[PDB]
Amino acid sequence: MSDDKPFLCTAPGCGQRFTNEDHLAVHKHKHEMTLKFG
Repeated sequence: MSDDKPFLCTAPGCGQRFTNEDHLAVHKHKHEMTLKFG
């Protein structure tokens, strides 16, 4: 699109990129909530 808006994840070393914020959400959620599954 005209404004693809590259969603750059704010994570150390990882900093992945996605097409939507949806994928960034789940991606960041697990990074931040490292306590998940524990």
